[PDB]
Amino acid sequence: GGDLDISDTVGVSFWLVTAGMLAATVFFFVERDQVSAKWKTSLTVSGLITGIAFWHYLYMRGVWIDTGDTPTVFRYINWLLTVPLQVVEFYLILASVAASLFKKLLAGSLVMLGAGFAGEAGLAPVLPAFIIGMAGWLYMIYELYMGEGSPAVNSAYNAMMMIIVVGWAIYPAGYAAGYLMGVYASNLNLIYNLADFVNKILFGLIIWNVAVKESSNALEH
Amino acid sequence: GDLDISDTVGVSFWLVTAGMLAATVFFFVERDQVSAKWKTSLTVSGLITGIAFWHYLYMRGVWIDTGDTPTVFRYINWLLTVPLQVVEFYLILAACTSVAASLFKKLLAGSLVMLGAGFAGEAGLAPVLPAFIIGMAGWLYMIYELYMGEGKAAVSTASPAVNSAYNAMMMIIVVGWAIYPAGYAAGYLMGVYASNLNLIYNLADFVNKILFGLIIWNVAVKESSNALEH
Amino acid sequence: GDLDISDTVGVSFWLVTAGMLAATVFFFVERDQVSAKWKTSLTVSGLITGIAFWHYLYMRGVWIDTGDTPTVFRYINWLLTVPLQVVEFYLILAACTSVAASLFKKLLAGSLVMLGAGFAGEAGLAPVLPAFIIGMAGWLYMIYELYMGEGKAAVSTASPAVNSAYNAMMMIIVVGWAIYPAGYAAGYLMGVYASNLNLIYNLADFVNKILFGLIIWNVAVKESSNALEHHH
Amino acid sequence: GDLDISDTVGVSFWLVTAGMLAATVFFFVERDQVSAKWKTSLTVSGLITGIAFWHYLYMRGVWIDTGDTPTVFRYINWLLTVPLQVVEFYLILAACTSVAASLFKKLLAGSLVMLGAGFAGEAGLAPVLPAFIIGMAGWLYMIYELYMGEGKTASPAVNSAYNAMMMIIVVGWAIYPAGYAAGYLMGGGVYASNLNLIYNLADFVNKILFGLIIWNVAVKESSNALEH
Amino acid sequence: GDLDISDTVGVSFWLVTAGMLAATVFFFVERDQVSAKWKTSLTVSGLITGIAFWHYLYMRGVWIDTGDTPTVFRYINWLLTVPLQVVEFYLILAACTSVAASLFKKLLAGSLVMLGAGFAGEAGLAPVLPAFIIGMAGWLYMIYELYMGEGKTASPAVNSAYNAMMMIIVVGWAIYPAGYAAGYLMGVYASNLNLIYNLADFVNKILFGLIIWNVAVKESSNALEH
Ligand SMILES: *C/C=C(C)/C=C/C=C(C)/C=C/C1=C(C)CCCC1(C)C
Ligand SMILES: *C/C=C(C)/C=C/C=C(C)/C=C/C1=C(C)CCCC1(C)C
Ligand SMILES: *C/C=C(C)/C=C/C=C(C)/C=C/C1=C(C)CCCC1(C)C
Ligand SMILES: *C/C=C(C)/C=C/C=C(C)/C=C/C1=C(C)CCCC1(C)C
Ligand SMILES: *C/C=C(C)/C=C/C=C(C)/C=C/C1=C(C)CCCC1(C)C
Repeated sequence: GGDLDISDTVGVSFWLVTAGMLAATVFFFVERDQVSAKWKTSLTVSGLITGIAFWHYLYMRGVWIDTGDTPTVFRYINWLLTVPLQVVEFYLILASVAASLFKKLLAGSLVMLGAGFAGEAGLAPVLPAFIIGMAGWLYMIYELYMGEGSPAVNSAYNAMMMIIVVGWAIYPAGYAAGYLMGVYASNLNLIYNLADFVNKILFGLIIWNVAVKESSNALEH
Repeated sequence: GDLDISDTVGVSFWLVTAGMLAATVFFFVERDQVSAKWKTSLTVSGLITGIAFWHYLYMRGVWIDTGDTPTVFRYINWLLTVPLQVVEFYLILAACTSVAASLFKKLLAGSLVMLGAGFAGEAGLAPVLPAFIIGMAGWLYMIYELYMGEGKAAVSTASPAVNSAYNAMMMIIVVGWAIYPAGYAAGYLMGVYASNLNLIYNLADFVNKILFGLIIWNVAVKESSNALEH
Repeated sequence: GDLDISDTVGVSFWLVTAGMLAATVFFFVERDQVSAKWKTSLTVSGLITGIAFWHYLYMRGVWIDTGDTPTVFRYINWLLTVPLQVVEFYLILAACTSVAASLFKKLLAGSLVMLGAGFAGEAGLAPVLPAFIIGMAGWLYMIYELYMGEGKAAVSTASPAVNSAYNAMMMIIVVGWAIYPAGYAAGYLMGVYASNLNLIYNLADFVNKILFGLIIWNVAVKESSNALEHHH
Repeated sequence: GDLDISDTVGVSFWLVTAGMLAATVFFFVERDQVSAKWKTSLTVSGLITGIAFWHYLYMRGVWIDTGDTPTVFRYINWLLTVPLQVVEFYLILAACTSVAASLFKKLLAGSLVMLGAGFAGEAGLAPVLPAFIIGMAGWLYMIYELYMGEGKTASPAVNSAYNAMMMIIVVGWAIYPAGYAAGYLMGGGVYASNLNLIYNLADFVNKILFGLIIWNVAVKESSNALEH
Repeated sequence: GDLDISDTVGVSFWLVTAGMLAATVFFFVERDQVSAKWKTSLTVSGLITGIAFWHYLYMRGVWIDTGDTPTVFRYINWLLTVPLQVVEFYLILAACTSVAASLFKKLLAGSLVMLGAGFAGEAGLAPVLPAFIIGMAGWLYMIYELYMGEGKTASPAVNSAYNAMMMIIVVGWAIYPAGYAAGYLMGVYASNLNLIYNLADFVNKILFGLIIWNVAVKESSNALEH
């Protein structure tokens, strides 16, 4: 019944990103009619990612406010549901040898989240778990750069390259800051929240920008 | 607060509820990536996943409040969605043989018996093994009538798309649907293993409601896009 | 807790609540499969199931919380929805005759006499038998106008597809609708059996509101399809 | 608990609430049945009816809960919807007269005097007779400006929509001051039942039915203009 | 109970909440009344009012359970909304200059200094006058960059939407500092503050969003004769 606790920096970013995702989810669904059939399914999936995110952010934030405990299970369940979706996006803008890419990328992301989970969950020591984490991460990055092998599809893929490399780096940076020093619960949750924001929203926005440029270029011809 | 990952059925319920909700949204929104011929399939898919969603919230509620198996919601959900899947089957069958309406009635009859028997088992309104067998009768009657009884009238190869669909519906009613009796056996024919029951029931709905849905959407999008040259 | 299987009236309420939800969605979405001629009819069918949904939620609430028959919720729900079905005749007949509004008025007055007499009986405002009779009178006056009165005049000047719609709709009011007075009869004219009464009413609501919508859906999807072919 | 049929007013709220819900969906969904000329006006018809729905839920809570007139919810709802109604009036004048801009401003001025007055009367901030009389003055001021003053047609739909407007702001709108008379100016305790039953009728007529008329006109012009 | 009318700001919150509910609906629904060209602009417009709506609902529970100014919910709304308003300024700006992305960043920094200052004052994190001066400075730095800095015209709809931006950020936004002045710089006057912030949200989100709607439907209708 009161105002937000400004002293609760973690409750505030939980709030902001909740909203971020809801705005996002709406933006992506409604803007579908400013891209052609070529791009529309991409946009749907962007919306599902941000929308599924939104519901768990609701649920995570309440867990903070009622207990101040880190919502690890809610956080990885969210990632378990959205990462594959982000990876389907890759397959989707390639549909070459794209179904093998999909299967490899998926298995490696499931490894990255299983490793990471086991650590935060106390099912494995914290540093080895991180390493297997990175293994599956870097294994994904490897198959994009080294593995395989229109101008719109290019600028679309390139941006995906960057986000998996540069963007995604915030998450293992978050895991590190929380568990790999001196648990640093606040720092973790801020970096994860910050990571979810950049990666689920900016990713969807890049697709959108490309889709709209292209849908517009094609509409004169 | 946090999900209790020790609650494996707990988690499974959460995952599938999300999948049904996401899939529901995906079937409805994507109606516009397919032609008039396919849109109603998308609607029915979305409806099937929609009803599942609301019943999955309820089913999780009971599992978590009490740790009992939500048999009634489970079977109520099936009662509502199985007929609609059978309708999806009829839609496909109407494209490729002039015997589709008769079949719809038989499938429906099969499906009601399958479910009524199964329910008797779990509700303890009849012994588990006879009930299973009777239910299996219903299931197989459907498979029979579809491929060896009246369904013995010709398929049509005319449309490669409708072939794809026809093949999917087969895979699902033969292979797909087989996951549910697996669940029942595992829960009731060993020596009640509540977890295994629900874990497998939950995987089956995922496969049979979402994955079936997606295969139809794929075929639908592919045929709709090809058509757009001609 | 799990739905109580042993409360079968409760389960029927759940089932129809869901059916109503589902059909509501189905009619609204499916409007993009019909031409401008039929779209509003599907908007109206959607509203019927939509109002029914909301009202089925309170009706169920009531039964499960107290065990009483939601008689006012029921009649109020029918009062809001019956006139929208009747509008449906006006909608599909408005272009091809001027008597559409005359008919409509007649059908409505029939429908209100029918509903009012039923309520009176079930609410204890009149004996159950006399109410049932005046109720039936109302119902039968609707069927008269539909078969051999103003409704017969108005449908002659009409296309095949509007004819297939009209007749299908009329037949649902002859045979489909009979489940309702049957339910009343089951409840109030025997040696009150609330269980049989809410069971049959539930069944009646399920069948009639969905099927009426599906008929209009079916004709329209067919006429609309045919119309895009014979103009291309 | 089943609805209480003896609560006439509480049944009245239930029904109208339900009508507003229905109507909001109707007007929004139906926009694809009208041409660009008419869509926004259907949108405004959904907003009025949508905003009325939410307030009717609240209005009925208050009645069921306390048995008292929900005056503030009533006038707040009217505060939000009446300018929207006056917006729909302006759009119609936009196609007709050549000075819709000024009329709108004047019509908006009347409506606010009207509601202000009405509210003072009911909230007990002013005697109920002068309150009524000032209220009436505002209303009549709007009517004057439409028929005799600054409001003094080359299309059949604009002709129907303009006339629809000219009729409703008199015969339709007249139900409200009637209901206020009924409630405060007959046996001066207050007659809450009559007051609320009559407003509930008036919101019904003026939000839903008048909305159905614009829909009807629009669905006709659009389909006719669809050839050629 | 009936809504409490003695509580003026109480019903001010009620009214504006509702305006945002309605305007959100207006702007999405009316997208089919404008061309691709304007569609995104309206989306950003409903987003602004949608977020606001959800925040006002919360703001109003706070005023009512406690009678306290909901400073946190308010500035949290602005943090979400203002950047979104600045992206609408960028789309308008891209159409009438080569320099629009450099402007988006300067205006966004401008706007965050504007908001953090104000918050610091209201939150009690910093004396109320020097935060006001710093906050003004972020605003005026935006106005500087637009008028007489790196902002120095195409079709008549682009010029309309341009001019609306140039007016709102001067006269429209001005209503916000006026409220803070009214509340913290006179002798905390919490009613006038909240009444004026409510009016400012109404003008700059609903009214300004409405101006853009207007430009877009006309231009969308004109261009349609070809
Ligand atoms: C929508 C969420 C996304 C795209 C999440 C991506 C998360 C990662 C790439 C996490 C990576 C991690 C490591 C590479 C090492 C340790 C465990 C992590 C999970 C946090
Ligand atoms: C959406 C739900 C669907 C398509 C469910 C299908 C369920 C079955 C095919 C269940 C079959 C069963 C048997 C064949 C044996 C006895 C009872 C069963 C229900 C588990
Ligand atoms: C959507 C609901 C509908 C169309 C309900 C229709 C109900 C009737 C036609 C009821 C008829 C009755 C009689 C003819 C006898 C008196 C009692 C009845 C009301 C249930
Ligand atoms: C959607 C509601 C509308 C368009 C309501 C209109 C209400 C009025 C025009 C009420 C008028 C009254 C007077 C003219 C006399 C004083 C009392 C009244 C306010 C109720
Ligand atoms: C949707 C909300 C908007 C556009 C809010 C804008 C708010 C401002 C421009 C506030 C400005 C202020 C100053 C310029 C001085 C410092 C204190 C203020 C923050 C309230």
